[PDB]
Amino acid sequence: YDDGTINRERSVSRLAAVAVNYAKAGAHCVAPSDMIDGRIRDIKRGLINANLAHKTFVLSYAAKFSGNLYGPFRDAACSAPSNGDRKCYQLPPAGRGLARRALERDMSEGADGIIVKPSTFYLDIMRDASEICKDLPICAYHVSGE
Amino acid sequence: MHTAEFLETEPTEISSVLAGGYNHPLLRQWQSERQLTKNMLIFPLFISDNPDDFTEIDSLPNINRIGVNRLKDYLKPLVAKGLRSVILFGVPLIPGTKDPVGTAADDPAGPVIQGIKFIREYFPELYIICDVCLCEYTSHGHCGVLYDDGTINRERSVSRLAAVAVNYAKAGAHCVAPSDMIDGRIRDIKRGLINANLAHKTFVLSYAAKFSGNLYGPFRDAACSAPSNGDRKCYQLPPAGRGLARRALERDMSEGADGIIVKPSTFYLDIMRDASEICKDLPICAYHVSGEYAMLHAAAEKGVVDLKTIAFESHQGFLRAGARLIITYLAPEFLDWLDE
Amino acid sequence: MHTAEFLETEPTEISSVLAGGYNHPLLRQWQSERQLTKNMLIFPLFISDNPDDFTEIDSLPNINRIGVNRLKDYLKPLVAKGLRSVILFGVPLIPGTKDPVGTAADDPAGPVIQGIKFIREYFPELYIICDVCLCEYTSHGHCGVLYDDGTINRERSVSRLAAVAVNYAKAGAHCVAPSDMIDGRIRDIKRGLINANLAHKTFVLSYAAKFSGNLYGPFRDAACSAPSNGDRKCYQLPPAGRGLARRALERDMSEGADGIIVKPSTFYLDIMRDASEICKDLPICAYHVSGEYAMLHAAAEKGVVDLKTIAFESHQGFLRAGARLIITYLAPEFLDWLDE
Amino acid sequence: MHTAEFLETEPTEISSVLAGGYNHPLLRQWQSERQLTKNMLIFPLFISDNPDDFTEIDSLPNINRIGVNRLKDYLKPLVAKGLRSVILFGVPLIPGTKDPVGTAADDPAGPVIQGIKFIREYFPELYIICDVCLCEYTSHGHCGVLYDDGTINRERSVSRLAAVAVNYAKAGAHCVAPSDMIDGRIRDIKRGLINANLAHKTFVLSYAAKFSGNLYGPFRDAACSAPSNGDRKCYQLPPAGRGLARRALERDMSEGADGIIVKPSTFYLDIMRDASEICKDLPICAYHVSGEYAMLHAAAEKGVVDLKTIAFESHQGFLRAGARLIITYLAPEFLDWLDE
Ligand SMILES: *[C@H](CCC(=O)O)CC[C@H](*)CCC(=O)O
Ligand SMILES: *[C@H](CCC(=O)O)CC[C@H](*)CCC(=O)O
Ligand SMILES: *[C@H](CCC(=O)O)CC[C@H](*)CCC(=O)O
Ligand SMILES: *[C@H](CCC(=O)O)CC[C@H](*)CCC(=O)O
Ligand SMILES: [Zn+2]
Ligand SMILES: [Zn+2]
Ligand SMILES: [Zn+2]
Repeated sequence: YDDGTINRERSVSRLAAVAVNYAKAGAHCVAPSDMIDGRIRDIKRGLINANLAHKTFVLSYAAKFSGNLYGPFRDAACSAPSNGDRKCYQLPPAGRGLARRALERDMSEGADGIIVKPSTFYLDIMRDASEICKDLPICAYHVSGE
Repeated sequence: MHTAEFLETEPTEISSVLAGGYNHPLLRQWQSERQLTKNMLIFPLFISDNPDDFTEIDSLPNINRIGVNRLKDYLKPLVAKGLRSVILFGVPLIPGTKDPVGTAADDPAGPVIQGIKFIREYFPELYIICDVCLCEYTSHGHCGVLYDDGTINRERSVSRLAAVAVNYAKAGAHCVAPSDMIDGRIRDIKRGLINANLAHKTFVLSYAAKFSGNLYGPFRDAACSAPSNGDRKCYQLPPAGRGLARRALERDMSEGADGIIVKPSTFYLDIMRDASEICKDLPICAYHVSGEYAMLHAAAEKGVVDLKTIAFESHQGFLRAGARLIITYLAPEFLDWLDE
Repeated sequence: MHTAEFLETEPTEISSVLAGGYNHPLLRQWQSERQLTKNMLIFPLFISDNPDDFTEIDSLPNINRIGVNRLKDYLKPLVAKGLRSVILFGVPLIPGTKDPVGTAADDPAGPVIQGIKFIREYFPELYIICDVCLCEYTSHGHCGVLYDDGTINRERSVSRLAAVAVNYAKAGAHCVAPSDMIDGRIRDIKRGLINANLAHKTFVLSYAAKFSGNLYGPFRDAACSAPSNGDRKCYQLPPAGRGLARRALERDMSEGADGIIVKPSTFYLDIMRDASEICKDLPICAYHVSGEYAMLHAAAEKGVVDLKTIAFESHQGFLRAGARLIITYLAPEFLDWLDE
Repeated sequence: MHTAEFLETEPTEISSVLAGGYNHPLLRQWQSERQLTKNMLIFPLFISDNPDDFTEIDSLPNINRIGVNRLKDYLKPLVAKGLRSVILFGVPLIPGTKDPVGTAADDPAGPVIQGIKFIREYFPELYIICDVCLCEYTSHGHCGVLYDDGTINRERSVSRLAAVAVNYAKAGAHCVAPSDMIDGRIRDIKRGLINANLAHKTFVLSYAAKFSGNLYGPFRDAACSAPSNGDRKCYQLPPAGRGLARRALERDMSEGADGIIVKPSTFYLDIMRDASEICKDLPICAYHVSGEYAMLHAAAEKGVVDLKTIAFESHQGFLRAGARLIITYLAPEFLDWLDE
């Protein structure tokens, strides 16, 4: 938005296109790492409309936490925010209840698998995920900081 | 021209929308199942049998071997800043003291019982926890009494351990924390306290889920307790052993534990979560071990993380995972930090 | 003309769409709750009291009666290929050896204890499991000691069984697996190991859910253990007995089992699933029995199935159902197969 | 002398004692969660478009391709013996009939709809189930309509499938059983029946948990439906896919299934158990597939098992695992067997 806050609808519209476009290019799996509300639904609908949903694994970063452990990644992918931080979309580290809800949401919206990130420092969320998302593959992201 | 494609999407579902819950720093606080307070912190002390000792270990700030004449200067400002509890470890450095059955463990002239009397005298409001084990006191460095083949003698070990724990309580410890991981030791320590008319006064804080691993290096240097031959893999739990941890938690609660410790902490947060279910009616305590503590210092010096920042992240993680208490070498820092 | 009718349908619901999860062979691997590794495999050995024995049974490749001087040539390439564990069954063929109380079961000159010493000597890294029962050693062929009326004497049986199991452990077995299904035998074997100062060294792997049925034919031929009069229906569980299986699982865990075996396997996969809940904190082991093994060979020769293919399908099914270990006569094949 | 050692043991614990529950053959019946009755049995029929056909397949007794003028002689004694239900599969052998969209699937002159009318006329008490899929009717042998790249076209497939299922119901089938495993097909078939004013008359029995594997050989020979290019691994579930099975079960129930089929049976008994929880309010049906059926025959000819005996063991296992219905090629045998 002009105020520097995230535009949900515009964002998920853009994100869904990028994900379809990668699949169209030949990616087997898309892993949305944006943490923007409802993006998995729009990406799944996008793949369905593209006749690609039966070919494309959606691996959501459903439980993705804000924190101090992404330093080196940011250096390698040169993606640091210019103004401010990710605290209003990445989950707050103490936010267990929000993680649990984000896990239920992303599975409900079409995720075939889920990523918990960071890993070691969020092992309890992995355990929470292993219950909520028991019928789905869970993937741990050992982040650059870890 | 490659241009920015935007897909046509449907109206927002209310079920998708989480953002209203954490858009402001006060809400990110509100989202915690429990807040970090000063009285949750337990600080380990290593007492030397040299009363004038103040030896720094591995260049870490909050791991020193301290003798009793040095304890009052050291604790005064800590207690000043709201420190509520300590966990004592003994380091008898005098030669000929260690033997195969850990005789010095409950030596009334030993640093643990000397420290207990010092602290009950000079800091009567401090809550005293003593570690209960034999590894700091056996010549072989193992947590129990051994068979001739070097394996652990269960019955002989728990018999010895139960005496040490009663003897600390008799000396004035408020809490005993058996760290030996020897099968059934909590039952024998509880029965021991009951027979001593001390069970109604003594909190038993079991190290119920205590894992073998690579994270105890610095501790071993400070308490000089490394095993002499082999390792702890047949009594400390194997890191992949979730099922064994769950059973050890049910066991220790059944045998009388008033509280449980999960150790190490960060690397075993999922066991904390498992403990928060099995042991839901008991206090859970996280032990931020010396390896975890020095790992954060190492990372912060190399510029990978910010020490205060990752310290808060790690310690909030304990609370997120179910712990309501924390043993940590960073207690002096948090007694300042939680002020601001 | 009859033409192809197509109904008008609504847009796809996201909830309907599962296909994104298994459209590629790596994903069909990802979908497994656990993968098949070499160290999960346990291979049965039938040791003969004739030290030069190498007798093939029922024309099956991986059921031979083998004497001790023949064991090293036989195990060497198996261990070569990563075999980690064996389960010993004794077959005393010398006349006058069998009697009504199974005296030869723990004969130090018997093939089980001879095999244990051979293997601890020549293959010190192999994990040794011994079957614990009397059927291979009684003249009447029953798993326990009998009353004069031919029915099982519980107390006399478990007393005998507990000694055999301690005696195998004393000889060097790492694990005992009581297959007798006689009420309360695990309690008595555990107490026996405890009294022998061996319980901290010996894994008790109970055949807790062991069913009577039609699938043990070939085994009986190889271990020569068929009952002489009647059958096992009053101690082995009745195939329809789900409630009794569930109770036998709770019982054996309560009495000290460190692990449990469900047997047979394929035909009792639902009991494996039941076990994975009741015994969630313990290793579950599937026994692919001789009847199940020869059934697959029979089917594959008649062209109904592909042996390697249905072998992988059946053994993945064990893991799907909750097992993390497998006793199987197809272990030599999987030690090659899991390479490719 | 080696003598028979007996350990000293404690008095029997009541908790150990299970034997009082199954010491008599009537009690071993009592222990079943449900008994095997005739009306639980569903027998598959393969109808040929040659009305005088009676072709035996793979030398198995209860897999024949039968034409309609031969059906009354064949069903009469079966129905005589209490057969309550049949599941129809069509085998159009006339050339030029198969095409890429399965047009002949609902051909009113086709063997399924001819068989439905024959049976409603001549056996008005028989409960008729028809398999709903396109594999027996497509030139390419796949269960759905394909994209030019040979992959399944979901929307086109479920549109076609829903019509076939309505058309069978319109013809007089009491039940449709979609075996296609194509995402969301049950929703579209249910909506189709609703729009046809037939949903209150038609049981939808989904093959919800239907696995890819090695056990469909003989069926493929009898219904001549083998895929021409490749296999069914991207729509049939992968054998290790427990999580996908559980989700497919929840999905199909949510989309309108009145009952569910788990297939194959013996090799997927744990999924039956999973289904008995998820789908506890619905009938569960086990499909003893042609591969499983011929495997038992193969084993019984080689002398590994007794056919009647392992047949009862396997079919009781279905019921033990949660099934209250069974599709089985052994129905003619059980209609005699359950008499004695
Ligand atoms: C998530 C966003 C990361 C971030 O920089 O906020 C996608 C990549 C995560 C890996 C991070 C790492 O390896 O540190
Ligand atoms: C448990 C035994 C530790 C060991 O060295 O095995 C009691 C003390 C644990 C704290 C260890 C640490 O701070 O690293
Ligand atoms: C259990 C008793 C078997 C029996 O013959 O009753 C111990 C061995 C089981 C393996 C049986 C097999 O492989 O068929
Ligand atoms: C499901 C599809 C079977 C297949 O050939 O893929 C419908 C019929 C199942 C019965 C198969 C059998 O009896 O082997
Ligand atoms: Zn210790
Ligand atoms: Zn036996
Ligand atoms: Zn089909």
